[PDB]
Amino acid sequence: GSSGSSGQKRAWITAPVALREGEDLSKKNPIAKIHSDLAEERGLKITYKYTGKGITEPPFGIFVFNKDTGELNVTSILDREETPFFLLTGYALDARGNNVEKPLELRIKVLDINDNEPVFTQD
Repeated sequence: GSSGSSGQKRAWITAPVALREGEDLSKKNPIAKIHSDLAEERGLKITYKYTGKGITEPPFGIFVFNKDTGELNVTSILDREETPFFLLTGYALDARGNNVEKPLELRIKVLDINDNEPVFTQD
């Protein structure tokens, strides 16, 4: 929908992923993807992991990620009833496996079927 049109700066910045439950979200994907620039700059294979509801905690079989491609795709239909919210964290470990750059607080909210979110601006 909107990555980041207006902000303070373009660096290690993330946006609140907003998806509507119901159908299979097998289109928007990838819906998220984080990585260190030093990777493409230098040419190292950075590792990415995700911890939270859907991966480390049930209901299992919700979110899947791979360090080979470095992407996040949903393999299950979201639901406000079962999971009203989804908390996940992104880690950028180096070839060695150390936390060189603090992780990210990726938050994924679940909008109802009739998502009627209000309209406003951020200054």
